[PDB]
This record gives sequence, C-alpha cells and structure tokens, in this order.
Amino acid sequence: FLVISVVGSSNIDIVLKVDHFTKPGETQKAIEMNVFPGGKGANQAVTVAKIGEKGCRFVTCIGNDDYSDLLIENYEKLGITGYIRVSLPTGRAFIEVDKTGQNRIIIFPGANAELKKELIDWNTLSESDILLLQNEIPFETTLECAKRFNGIVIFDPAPAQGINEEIFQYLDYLTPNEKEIEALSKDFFGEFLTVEKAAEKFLELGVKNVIVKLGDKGVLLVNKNEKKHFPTFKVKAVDTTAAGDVFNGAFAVALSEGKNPEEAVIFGTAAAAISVTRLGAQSSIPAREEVEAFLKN
Amino acid sequence: MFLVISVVGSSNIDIVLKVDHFTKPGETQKAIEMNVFPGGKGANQAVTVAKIGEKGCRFVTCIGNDDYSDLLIENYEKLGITGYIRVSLPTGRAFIEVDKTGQNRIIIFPGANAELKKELIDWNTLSESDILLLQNEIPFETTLECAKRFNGIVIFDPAPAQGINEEIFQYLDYLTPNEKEIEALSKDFFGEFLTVEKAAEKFLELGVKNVIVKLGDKGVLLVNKNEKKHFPTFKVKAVDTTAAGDVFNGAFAVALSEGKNPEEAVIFGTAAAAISVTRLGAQSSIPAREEVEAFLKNL
Repeated sequence: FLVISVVGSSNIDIVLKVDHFTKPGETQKAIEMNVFPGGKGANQAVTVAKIGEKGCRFVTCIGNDDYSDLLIENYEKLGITGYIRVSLPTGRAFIEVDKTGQNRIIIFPGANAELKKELIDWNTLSESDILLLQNEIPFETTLECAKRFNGIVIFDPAPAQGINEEIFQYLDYLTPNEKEIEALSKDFFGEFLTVEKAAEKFLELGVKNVIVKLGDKGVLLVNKNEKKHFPTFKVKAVDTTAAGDVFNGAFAVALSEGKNPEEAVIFGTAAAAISVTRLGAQSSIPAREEVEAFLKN
Repeated sequence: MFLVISVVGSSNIDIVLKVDHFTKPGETQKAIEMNVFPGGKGANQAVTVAKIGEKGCRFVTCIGNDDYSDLLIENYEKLGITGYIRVSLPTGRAFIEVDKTGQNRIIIFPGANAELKKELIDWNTLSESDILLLQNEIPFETTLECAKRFNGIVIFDPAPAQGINEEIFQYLDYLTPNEKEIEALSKDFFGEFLTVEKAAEKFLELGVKNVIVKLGDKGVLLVNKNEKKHFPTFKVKAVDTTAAGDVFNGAFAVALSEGKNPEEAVIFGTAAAAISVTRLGAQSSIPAREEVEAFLKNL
C-alpha cells in the first residue's frame, strides 16, 4: 500500500453549550464544557488511521499542555506518529453551541502557527507516497510541502482564505466544497460562474484533478479526461461537521490501496455519508468495517 | 498581633480572545490573540490580602487538577496563599470575546467553583481566622453557612448580586455592594430603589452592621448605626477599573487586621483600589504594600 502523511493542524475543540448565542455585553453561563481532539489535519489523519487501519503519519504542531497530552493519547491509540510539541498553547477551537445546535467558532492557531518549513522532517516525509494538506497552518508550510512532495498531493482549500496561486500547479487533487470553490473562483479568476467552470479553470493552473464536495448533491470529479458526477448515499444527516475531512482521509486510503480515483471517490463518499449521521467531528469518523458494510449493503 | 484573614470563594482563569468583530452565528473567526489571566473575585481578594498584608492569605477555594489549577497553585504558593482544594472538575474559566472596539461578552464555566460546598469547609481550621471575606461566586449555601458559623468579622461582597437569600444579611459585619449591586439588592429585597443611602440603611435593619457602598469615581459610602460618612477617592488617571472592588475589599480587610478603625480601613482600601485602576488587568493591577504606603504618604 502507498504510505500516507498528513501535514496540518491539530486543535482541541472546546465545546461550550449555551442556551442562546451570547450577545455583545452579555455574560452567560455555559450549560456544559466538553473538549474533544480536533483540527482539519487531525480529523483527516484520524480518518486515515481508522479507515486505513495502518495508522497515519501526521506532521502537526501541538503544545506542552493538558490538551496536547489528550491529543497525544488519541494519536498513540490510533498509531498516529509525527506530532511536534512546542511551547505555545495547543491550537484551540472555541465552539459556542446553542440549544438548537447552531454553532460558531473562534479559532486560535496557537501551536499550529509554529508549523513552519524549518520543522518539517523532509527526509522522513519523502518516505510517504500520498500527502494530505489543508489551510490551517502557515500557508508557506503547506505550499512548501506541496512543492517538495514527490508523490500524490491532495490539498483541501479549507478555509479558502490566505491561499496563494502558486500552490495549484503542484496539486494532484484539489478538494473544495461548494462555498470554498466559490470563494476560490472569485479570488483567482475574478468571477464565479459555476462549479464545473471553476474546476476547469483550476485544471488550467496545473491542478491535475478537482474534486468538488457537494454535500447532498454528492461529489464532482473534474480532470483532463472526464467530469464525473458521483451521487451520494441517501442518509438521515444529523451533523455535517468534518464530513469533508472524512471524505479526504478515506479518499486517500482508497488510493493507498490501489483503487482508481473514481473508486476512491465512491469509497470516500460512503465514509463521509456515514459521518454526517453522527454528532461531532472525530467522533463521527467511521471504522473501516462500517464503511465496508455500507458499500456491501 | 494581627487578625487572621480567610477568603472563602472563587478562582477563575479569564481567557481573553481578541477578535476583529463579534463572531456571528455560523461564523468561524480567527482570534487575533489569546491571553490568559488569573481571576475570580475570591482570588483577586486573597491575592490582594497576601500582597498588601504581606502575611499571605488563607483562601478556601476549589480548583481542578488541570494545567490551569497548576498555574493558580504556583501563583498562590509564591504569595503564601494556602487552603485551596483540588477537585476533578475543570478549574473555573471565563471565555471573554473582545472585539476591536473593546466591547466584550463572556461565557462562564463555573467548574470547580461549583464544588465548593459546605461539606468541604474545614471549620476547625476556619475558626482559626478572625476576618472572613466572602463573595457570591460559589454556591450560596456555602457562602451563607460560612457567614452563619464564622466567629469573627464577616465581609460579604454581593457580587454578582443575583441568587442571594435574605438570611445572610443578619450575619454580616460588612456588606460591600457597588452601585449597580446595591440597586439590584434594594429592588430584590425592599421592593424598590430610592437611593444608595436609604438602601444601605435598610440593610442595617436586617442586621448588617456596616454597609460600604463602592461608588467608583464618587468614592465610597460607609453607613452604620453611628454614621453615614462619605469618603472621596483619590483623583487618579484610571485605565482599567477591573478588580478595583476586590482590591478595595482585600486592602480594607488588611487594614482591619492591623487594628485600623473602619474609617481608616476605608481610606486604606480606597488608596489601594485607586492605584489598581491605574493598571491594566485584574491581579496584575494589585499594588504592593510599599506602593499603597507611598501613595498615602504622598498626600
């Protein structure tokens, strides 16, 4: 199988349950506070580990704090290696969630902001064949990795802000969701006509494959040779959080096992679909057996 | 020699998240900065007592077993502050979102503070104290039971003013509301708010021995059976009034401990508060005893 590395962000997700969204000037008691391992990078790494069942190499910067210990415990159980501890607080997502389950989020990069080129063990990274990237660490690091990686480079443009055009030519896969491809098109092409056309324009910048994740509507794969729409599974969704992360990790697992990109898209679609039926981010990541039972079923 | 002071109350980590604009529902926003500060009214007062009294402080408080509790223990240890109790809940924390205008909003997780129940109070040890500082940031039943049982001077800072039962007042030697608090308290317990002086008087009728109303710029009002003395404050360039009341209460108590009369103690606390409002922050604003003395001498 091909070896996967994720280079990206780890967060502790601090979920503050409240009756209503706190108003400016208001002091409100949290009904609950619960912490969970998180981060787009980690979510993808955890997906790879759980679905691939061969652990994951995950280059990520965390702190030296309790939350860091918590993440390491999580990583260690899953066979996830490659974390780097720094003296900053672990990256944090402060997630205020009201009684309806709507949320908002303040993100503190913390340790994630220390994941700079100088800390990448490039020799060890060259041992990998597939590389997963997002946009929650310094963009220059993500860019350098995409530039230097000999292997399949998958870039999740999430969030879409702060991305330089130089990265695209180095990508094998660009995996925006619908909101991201819109922002990205406006940004780089000065307009947003459609998903298909935006995807086409990215192929012009050197991106080999665009996979547009379309939620209910499924996924669009666009490359030189085809524009394949893949419908998704009709599930009862409860929480779409991390669905895209799950898609990317499971997609990468499939490629690692020698599946063609279309097969891999189907496999990750299955995984993502299971995940939206569960509350939470990493807690929603299905086990491989669950993904298989889905596709068999 | 000096009277021994105990604080029974709250310890909080204040987590200040600096943002461009208030985060909207459904929005993910990057914090410009995250800065963490020790807080809680109890701790602010204990730290005041320790730093201005220079004899440490007995401070019964519940904290967690987490990194933040470790940081609070280091702070407490260095200042000679003893009596904290560790529990398995997270240390109390407040998540303060501040936009570019300086307007804020706050989510408060009481955590360990909610575990400070009457069953955890070492009453034998507490009876070794002569002055008791209370606020309203732990379960009221605990605050109330302390004020009931304390043989000594009982000082109650009704902060926040909500959730207070009338029973506590008859056990108080000092009630120290600020202006918003005395208003709320008067409305709640006497059905109206006329004036600050009239409210303070009514509290005297419930058995409170002294009311000290903290009026900010306007100074402080002392009300008891024998007098209604207004104390102007010291004209300083204020920058941050955070914890000014906590500093007042702790410094006030230090003065009593050293045998100063309540009027002297008000002056002393006024001076300490006044220096604090000239400095950014809560516990970071607390002056050292020498600073308070240099202030008073300078008049």
